[PDB]
Amino acid sequence: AMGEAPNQALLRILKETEFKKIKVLGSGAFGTVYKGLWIPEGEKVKIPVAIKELRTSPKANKEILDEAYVMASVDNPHVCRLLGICLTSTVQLITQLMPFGCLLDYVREHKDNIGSQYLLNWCVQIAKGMNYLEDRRLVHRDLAARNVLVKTPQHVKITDFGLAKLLKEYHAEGGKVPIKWMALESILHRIYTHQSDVWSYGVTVWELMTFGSKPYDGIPASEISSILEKGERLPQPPICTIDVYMIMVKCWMIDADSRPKFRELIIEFSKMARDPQRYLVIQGDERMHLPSPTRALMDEEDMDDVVDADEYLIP
Ligand SMILES: */C(=C\C(=O)N1CCC[C@]1(C)C#Cc1cnccc1[C@H]1NC2=C(C(=O)NCC2)[C@@H]1Nc1cccc(Cl)c1OC)CN(C)C
Ligand SMILES: [Cl-]
Ligand SMILES: [Cl-]
Repeated sequence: AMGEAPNQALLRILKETEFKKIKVLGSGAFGTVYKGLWIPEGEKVKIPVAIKELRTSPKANKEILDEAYVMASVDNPHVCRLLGICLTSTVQLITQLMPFGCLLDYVREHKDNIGSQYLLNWCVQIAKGMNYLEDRRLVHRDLAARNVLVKTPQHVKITDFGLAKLLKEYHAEGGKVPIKWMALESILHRIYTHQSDVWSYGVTVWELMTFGSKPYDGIPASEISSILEKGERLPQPPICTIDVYMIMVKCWMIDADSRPKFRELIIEFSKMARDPQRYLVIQGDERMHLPSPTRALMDEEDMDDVVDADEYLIP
């Protein structure tokens, strides 16, 4: 009779003249991502930003604006926030720059310097961001270590709302979908719920614990549903104690309602984060230390007025 409550999120249209120092950061199936500085006019601030483009066409602009709709409607420290959009021939999305990139690249590049505390804290933070999306009735549908960004080694956020839907279940209609992160009911019946996102969370945690191994490496996507139906799962990572591996296996149960809830994953990983060497066995753990605020990436002329997007709020 009333469906859902009104979505009073604000969508900010940002002037192209407010952006300086645009440089390409990287490209892929997600499109092209640039870095830059957003200098809102009449305000003495310089905000480091990332700008995404689907690498002009009508269908591309509709898809980027659905992602803008979802991201403008989310406000959580562990979820990427849309700062606004820029209306060039192709619509661009503006968000906070995450200078350490994605967690998939990060764990591969720094695998010898990552301790148990960081890994278990990232699990807590990803579960917090996903629990927030569940409170907002959003099913992400593309949770993976490539879609978790690193603001600092101590603070990660979930990104890429290209497949996200506002749901008891959601039913997809074709398109390319990442099979190796999907729950079995999603591969077979296109059923997507917060509990199918829990399965993707399990795979994401396995990616972190294996320092960026490819799930089911060398196995074609077409053979994954058969492997899962036979009861096969991703193997126990060498650093994982049975306590951590059991949590991953619970995420991959056939019965979606038997899987943990994101709020329970926050609790379990938070208890483990209090004594991280009891739960992850890493050769040379806790001597290693990754960077923290307490910004070389910035040019000297910008340093004084630089403000991170997390400290730039608007009424
Ligand atoms: C991931 C690597 C990775 O993402 N990299 C490494 C090279 C630079 C690039 C492409 C980046 C970035 C970046 C930086 N700051 C903030 C956001 C992003 C950004 N990266 C990705 C995003 C995404 O949506 N999909 C996946 C890659 C992402 N998001 C952005 C960017 C701009 C605006 C918006 Cl609103 C936003 O989020 C929607 C490793 N993978 C290649 C495996
Ligand atoms: Cl993929
Ligand atoms: Cl890869």
